[PDB]
Amino acid sequence: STDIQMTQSPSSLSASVGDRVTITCQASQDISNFLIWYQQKPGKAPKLLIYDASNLETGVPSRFSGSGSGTDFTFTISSLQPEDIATYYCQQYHNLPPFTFGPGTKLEIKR
Amino acid sequence: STDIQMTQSPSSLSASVGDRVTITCQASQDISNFLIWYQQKPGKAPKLLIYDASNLETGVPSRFSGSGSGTDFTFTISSLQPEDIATYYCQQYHNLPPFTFGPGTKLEIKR
Ligand SMILES: [Zn+2]
Ligand SMILES: [Zn+2]
Ligand SMILES: [Zn+2]
Ligand SMILES: [Zn+2]
Ligand SMILES: [Zn+2]
Ligand SMILES: [Zn+2]
Repeated sequence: STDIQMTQSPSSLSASVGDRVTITCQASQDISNFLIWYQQKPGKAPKLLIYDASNLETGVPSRFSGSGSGTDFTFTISSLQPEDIATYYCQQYHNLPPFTFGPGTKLEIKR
Repeated sequence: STDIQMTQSPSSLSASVGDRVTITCQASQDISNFLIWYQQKPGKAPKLLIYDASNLETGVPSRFSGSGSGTDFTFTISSLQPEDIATYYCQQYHNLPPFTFGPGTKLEIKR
């Protein structure tokens, strides 16, 4: 398919350390499991956490996970840590460029 | 290949309006022409400018161009404009995830 739109919700949220947080990402058309999740902090490139929708990238903490296939996807942090403050993006790569990005979800955590 | 490292230079730069600006990207292994260039504005998702190394995305200003194939790539702004302030990333997609990002080039204008 072409002209695929990616959406994310919430656009921003605040939580507390130890909380379980789940954010969502939707593709306007089916993209199977070709969905990546990034974590981006200030002054750094997006960091790969999840690929193929649910595959945890090597080295990434196990408190991160993803699920979904088709159009609806989720990303979960099982127990928040202060360093998890970041913007989280989803990206589809079902076929060819563009590998459309979601608008991102900005997570804050109380200190 | 696997475990491909992407590098970028400069990591940041300041230039003047009208300047011709060239930034570079390297792949630790042969990625052919599977190389994308993004422009990321503060708080926003990365915007596609160039794909397949040298193909200018529809709507993207002509002052942007990309070249290179294999392991070295260049992104050029023929005439720097005030609206070009952003961080620029390259991304490889030669085969499977990770679609490795370069660490980015932060561009600012000296006015
Ligand atoms: Zn398609
Ligand atoms: Zn791997
Ligand atoms: Zn390979
Ligand atoms: Zn090859
Ligand atoms: Zn080659
Ligand atoms: Zn080289």
